[PDB]
Amino acid sequence: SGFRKMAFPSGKVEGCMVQVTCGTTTLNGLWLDDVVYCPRHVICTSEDMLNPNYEDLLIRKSNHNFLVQAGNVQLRVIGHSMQNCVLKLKVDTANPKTPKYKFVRIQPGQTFSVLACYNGSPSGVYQCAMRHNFTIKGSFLNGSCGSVGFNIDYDCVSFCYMHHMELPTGVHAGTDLEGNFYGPFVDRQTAQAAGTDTTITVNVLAWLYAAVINGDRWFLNRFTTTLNDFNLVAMKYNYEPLTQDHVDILGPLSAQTGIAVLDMCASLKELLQNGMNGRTILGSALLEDEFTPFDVVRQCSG
Amino acid sequence: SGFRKMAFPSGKVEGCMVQVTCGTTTLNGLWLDDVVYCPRHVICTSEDMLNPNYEDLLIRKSNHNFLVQAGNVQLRVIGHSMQNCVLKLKVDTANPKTPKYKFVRIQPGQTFSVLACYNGSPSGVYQCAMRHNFTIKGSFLNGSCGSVGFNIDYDCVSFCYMHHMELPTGVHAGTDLEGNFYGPFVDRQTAQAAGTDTTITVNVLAWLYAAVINGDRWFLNRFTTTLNDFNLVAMKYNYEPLTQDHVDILGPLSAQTGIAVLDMCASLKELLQNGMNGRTILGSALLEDEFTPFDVVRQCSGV
Ligand SMILES: *C(=N)[C@H](C[C@@H]1CCNC1=O)NC(=O)[C@@H]1[C@@H]2[C@H](CN1C(=O)[C@@H](NC(=O)C(F)(F)F)C(C)(C)C)C2(C)C
Ligand SMILES: *C(=N)[C@H](C[C@@H]1CCNC1=O)NC(=O)[C@@H]1[C@@H]2[C@H](CN1C(=O)[C@@H](NC(=O)C(F)(F)F)C(C)(C)C)C2(C)C
Repeated sequence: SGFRKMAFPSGKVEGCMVQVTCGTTTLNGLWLDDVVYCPRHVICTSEDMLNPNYEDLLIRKSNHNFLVQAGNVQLRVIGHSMQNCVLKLKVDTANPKTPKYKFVRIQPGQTFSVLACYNGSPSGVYQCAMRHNFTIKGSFLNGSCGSVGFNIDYDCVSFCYMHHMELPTGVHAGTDLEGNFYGPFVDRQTAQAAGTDTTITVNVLAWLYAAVINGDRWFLNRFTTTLNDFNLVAMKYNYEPLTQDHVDILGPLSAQTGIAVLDMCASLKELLQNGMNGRTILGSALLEDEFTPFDVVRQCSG
Repeated sequence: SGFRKMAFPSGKVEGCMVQVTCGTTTLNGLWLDDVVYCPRHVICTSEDMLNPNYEDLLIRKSNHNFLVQAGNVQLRVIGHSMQNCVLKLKVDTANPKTPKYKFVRIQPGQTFSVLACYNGSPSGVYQCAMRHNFTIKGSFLNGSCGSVGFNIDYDCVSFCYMHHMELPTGVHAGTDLEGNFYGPFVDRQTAQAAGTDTTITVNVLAWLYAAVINGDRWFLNRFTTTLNDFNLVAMKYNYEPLTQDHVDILGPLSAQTGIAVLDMCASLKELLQNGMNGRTILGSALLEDEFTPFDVVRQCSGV
């Protein structure tokens, strides 16, 4: 038993991390097959980042302007192209440690593991949930750009995030591996607003099932609710509306515990209106929305 | 910026995880050079675990009774020995992925990453802190025994923990890599009590420094207390007494923020005496003692 925020084993991703330097700017790159993917602001000087014209900046660069280092060995760049906010550097050597992979675009509420890197070297691994406003609460310092987010399904690494920036609220923003930002953000050093966040309801419910599986039951009772009436309470407390699709996704956890989804919704509705009154659920004094139903099934059944 | 509970990259350890089967019991082993380390209770049937005589149970096992698998490759067992609560199986092949390593015994308050494994396959990584009563709050299911805890210092993997059991309270217990349990626990299926816990004061202070480094300053106040006065408060709220050695270990964080340890102790004194009043620090509604000063320094620099 026990319930802990857990990251995927990072080994397969560690074998893909490289260092990319363009002039005075160094960041991380992801080496898959003969291509190194990295944030395009590697071509910027400090002043360029205030209002960069990336197409003009890239025209000024040639293959020899990109220093790519895999450990202590230099990889020769033989081609370069910009795709959205990502740079693709064709190298003359295919990564012998390339795992089976795919590039995916994730949705709000979904989680992924981040392998935080500096100078092409891995420093730590932690889990992130993509917020309703397309930001993540990570841990990223200077030089962390190009660090990636991923999920692993047995032997296949699904890359979903690449780190680009930190917003004025301390939250983090980035792109998918095709260079498209999650959210309304741009890679320019200018003040940018993230939308209002909303709590990921299906995830809070998933965590309440993880708590039940671990021995917590005080929030449980014979009360129930319609989907419509729970959604009125959800709007008041800034929670996402629960849909039949979300109820369906919670089915496996509901079957495992014998507690119907709308029965757990009645419990959640009560926790928001009445509060916890001095107690902790799974070591937390707050309701947590950073775990998906799949993250819960991963630790509470298999 | 941003402060997060973080595990070490696990690649080096993933390359050492194997599956160990003895009869109907399967768990994980750690393959270093030509030796596989695993919990000795792999030799037990479910009935044996209630009151095992490990010496007699092992005498009835031969090398052929142990099946060790690395991926889909059988590693032939050519020798077996028991050291405390660990079984050491000598195999016919040296692990070509053996990293540079040490076996260390950690103290309460110290942290490590656990690479949770099932059937010799790593499934997840998370950080654990060794509590004052020598237990950890982990996430371990059936077949997780043999999963290890470790710290990485650049290229060297310091293995400090091997998982063995879960206590009636839901907390977890295990041994160092020499098979000596942390705490008063024995590897027998019998109710065992963990000590009363005490909060790790120096870790709470390190986490308050992490909070200030990340813009969380509401709890900072204009007062500076003394070590003696802080210790009067700590003994009332079940916190460890702060020592000069602990103040010394906090030096780098105190220097990086320009906030003296006794200025931060006055913030902690006020948080304990007045409570957090429903307010949060680094997203938490509770004071956290799961981070060492080294974890805060390592993370806030980007080692
Ligand atoms: C990439 N290595 C860094 C990662 C940043 C550094 C501090 N924390 C992080 O996560 N990315 C940047 O420095 C990007 C980069 C220029 C500016 N920048 C920012 O993240 C800045 N933020 C913004 O300007 C904002 F708010 F719009 F997101 C900074 C003020 C430095 C935090 C570019 C090209 C966006
Ligand atoms: C090894 N794979 C498991 C890991 C356990 C399974 C559930 N969560 C865990 O951490 N270890 C065991 O099954 C050990 C093993 C016999 C019994 N045991 C326990 O963890 C039991 N606990 C105890 O008897 C206690 F309280 F003393 F710790 C159990 C009731 C199954 C949780 C031996 C040899 C200790």
